[PDB]
Amino acid sequence: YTYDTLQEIATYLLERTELRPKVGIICGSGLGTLAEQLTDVDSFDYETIPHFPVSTVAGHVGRLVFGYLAGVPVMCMQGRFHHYEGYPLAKCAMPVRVMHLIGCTHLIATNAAGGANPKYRVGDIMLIKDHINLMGFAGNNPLQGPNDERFGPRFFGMANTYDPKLNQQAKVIARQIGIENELREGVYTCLGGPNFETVAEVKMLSMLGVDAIGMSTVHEIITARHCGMTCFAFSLITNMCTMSYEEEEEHCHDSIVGVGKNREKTLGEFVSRIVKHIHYEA
Amino acid sequence: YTYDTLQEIATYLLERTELRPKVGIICGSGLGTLAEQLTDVDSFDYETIPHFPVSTVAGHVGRLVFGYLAGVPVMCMQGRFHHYEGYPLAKCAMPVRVMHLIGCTHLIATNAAGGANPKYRVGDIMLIKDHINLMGFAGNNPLQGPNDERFGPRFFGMANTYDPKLNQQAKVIARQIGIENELREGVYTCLGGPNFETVAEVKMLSMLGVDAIGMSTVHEIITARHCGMTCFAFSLITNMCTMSYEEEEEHCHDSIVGVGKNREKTLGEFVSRIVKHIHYEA
Amino acid sequence: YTYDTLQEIATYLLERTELRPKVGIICGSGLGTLAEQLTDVDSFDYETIPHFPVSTVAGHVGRLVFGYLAGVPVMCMQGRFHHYEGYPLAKCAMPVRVMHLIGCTHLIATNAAGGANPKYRVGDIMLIKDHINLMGFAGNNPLQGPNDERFGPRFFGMANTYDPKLNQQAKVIARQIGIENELREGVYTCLGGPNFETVAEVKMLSMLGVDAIGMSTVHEIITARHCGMTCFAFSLITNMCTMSYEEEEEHCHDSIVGVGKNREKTLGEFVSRIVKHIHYEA
Ligand SMILES: O=c1[nH]cnc2c(C[N@@H+]3C[C@H](CO)[C@@H](O)C3)c[nH]c12
Ligand SMILES: O=c1[nH]cnc2c(C[N@@H+]3C[C@H](CO)[C@@H](O)C3)c[nH]c12
Ligand SMILES: O=c1[nH]cnc2c(C[N@@H+]3C[C@H](CO)[C@@H](O)C3)c[nH]c12
Repeated sequence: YTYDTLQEIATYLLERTELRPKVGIICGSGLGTLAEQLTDVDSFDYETIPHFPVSTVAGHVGRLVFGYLAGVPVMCMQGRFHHYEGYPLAKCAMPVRVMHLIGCTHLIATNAAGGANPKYRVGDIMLIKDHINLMGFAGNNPLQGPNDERFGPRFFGMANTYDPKLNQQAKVIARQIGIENELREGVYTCLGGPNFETVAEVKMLSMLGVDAIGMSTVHEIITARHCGMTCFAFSLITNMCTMSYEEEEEHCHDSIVGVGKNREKTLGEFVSRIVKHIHYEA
Repeated sequence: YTYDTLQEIATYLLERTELRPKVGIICGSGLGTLAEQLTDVDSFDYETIPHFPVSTVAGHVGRLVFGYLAGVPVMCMQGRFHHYEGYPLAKCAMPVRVMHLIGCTHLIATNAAGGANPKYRVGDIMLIKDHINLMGFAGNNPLQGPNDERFGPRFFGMANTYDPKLNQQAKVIARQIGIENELREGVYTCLGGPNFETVAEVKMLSMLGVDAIGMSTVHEIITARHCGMTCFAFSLITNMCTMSYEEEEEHCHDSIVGVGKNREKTLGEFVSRIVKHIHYEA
Repeated sequence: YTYDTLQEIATYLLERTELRPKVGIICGSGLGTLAEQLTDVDSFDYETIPHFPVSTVAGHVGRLVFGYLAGVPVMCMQGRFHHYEGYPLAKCAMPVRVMHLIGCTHLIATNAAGGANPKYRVGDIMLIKDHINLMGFAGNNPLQGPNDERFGPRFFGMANTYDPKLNQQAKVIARQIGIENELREGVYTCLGGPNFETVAEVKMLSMLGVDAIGMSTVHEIITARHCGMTCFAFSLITNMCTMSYEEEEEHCHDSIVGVGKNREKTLGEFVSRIVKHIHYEA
């Protein structure tokens, strides 16, 4: 994906919707119903958009929806792309660069995750304060290759990547809507997958300071920071990681999506208030 | 590798052998003599099987041996494929899909490993109870890409991957044949190699909970679990990891292969009786 | 990059300089002025060398300089190649195989790094005593693929990779030139980049025993060891890693390169005394 190609995707969309969102939202496993709450919608199935990858995972509808979320224009990825589907991280992160070119100044990244922190409960929302990019340590980063200064600088720091003020405002909101007890804040990691983690892997990740284990988001976030966007992200805790050889393990994708589906009203209200906050501060 | 190509390999072999084994065995460095103890054998050089990779590593003979191991039909990879040879993990693990299509319900994977646990000794057999897939964390996984459901599900859990009942029976067997003082049980990891680990690496890997350090196996067993195969695995400790800047280090592939070669009797007997337990249990 | 191609490159240079150096030097970020202290130079822009990558990083000049360092013939990479540029590790490390083919017995690898050890100070030189190759754990190694025995063995051990005796002489030189308090010794790791590390990543890397965090060197050293070369390496600490969500982060490539430029006299004297030691001892 060159700059020119990405700008063709952006123009393609800007000619076909009048909406000019300042916020992009990526909906993960069981979070796709965020997109169903928008009004005055212009919708584009991924398989119809030039150069666009398709979502092959169940519960990822595969649709870019422009609409109003409680009156605020947003761009919504209803469905994400994952490295385990065979997509390089630059390709999974490509919509973030499209968002940036469309004029989004903010990225809200959303995902399902397993709770490696044993104090978490299924159904909790964990604010991502930080991440550990293991893929990146190994050389697998979406920014590898020639750098285009029209997007951003060759090198950049990660301080405040997960915006501290939006994280603090999300705590204020959680308490307004009565979900503070189901609200966490901690560290996310993105692993290859598609298999889930062994007991030894979960022990190692957790001792290194990981609270939530998923398979996305980090490379999306790094692409967003590269081009100057403000990021906010959260994990819905859809299952607890297996902590012992003694525990019965029942990890199931359908149940994992189910967790989010059953919380669609609360998630929608939560994201809706975050977006409201971003809009009024601007 | 498509399901159709793999089925073609399976059909090619099944047309050239009368044997219908329920157990695939993979022999690692110094374990190649397991194949030599089979009776009434149909043997296939890797060079001659369609689409098959070749063993380039010393002590890896490079042939697929169907035969009887104490009267039980087995198929045996005499020599394996390593990622450091330049094969993608899916290519290294492809024989597991062939075993499955042939009708193997069980995979026994064997390997050489450096002992990172300083309680171990050269010549110990360490039952693999669990692994840590650092390659998979970084996105290097044999299941990356489109998922064929004729093999297995998109996602799956890792609990009980190294079958607990078979590890238990291996402890029983170790007692029967006098080797309980050379029998450990612990956590394996598969590194890229082909260089051996530095002192700082070994310390980091111990602290994360690794007992045995190798360069194979993990993706073979991930491929088997995806197929729904039951897995049993062990490492022969062929050398102790260097643990200080003061220890003299003498890691040598020829010596490493020799550790297994000098234990062929015991290894054959140990593996033969696990296979026997599997046969009797169906 | 085959042996024959590498010999093409070696022969190309050997035809165009009469210098026969025994020591190769790679200059990293802020260390390029080392090449400027050479006398009687034959200089080659990377652009003009057959099959050579080019340096795209600010402050990496991109010239191979054959010259005298205080009377000792050296071969000096003024600027290097990084994986985040899009170069595979074997391509970043390729100039090390050329140095060997030319007759270099020693590699001096220098880099800039972030101080993860909080007792380090900006401007310190950390001798590399060891490294943790996280790229290699995942399978990203310059030696992956067929092995040519004309360079070295399939497998080899890492003990004393960073030469203990040269590290000892460095400590003696440090006191001779008045920089003993600014001399450290510890463990280096090579991350993919190009972004710098999160707070959570720096914490995890410290915990695992890393003192200095960089993006180069490790694969150059592994290639050198493969060839049988003696290796000496150090990091100039150009910035402290961010260790808290409360500190102000000002990671800047221009400043980083500036730390070395501001120390060119010292760096040159230090390196010049090491080469003088290698030369006398031989
Ligand atoms: O326990 C886990 N480990 C890794 N990822 C997840 C996720 C996140 N998603 C959900 C989905 C498979 O259910 C895949 O895209 C990763 C939920 N739970 C876990
Ligand atoms: O100390 C070790 N580190 C990593 N792997 C091994 C192995 C396993 N095999 C042995 C073989 C090189 O001797 C290569 O295929 C990996 C034995 N000892 C060690
Ligand atoms: O804090 C750090 N983290 C990772 N690498 C470096 C380096 C080494 N170089 C410097 C350069 C970016 O300034 C890139 O080539 C990596 C200096 N400081 C840091």
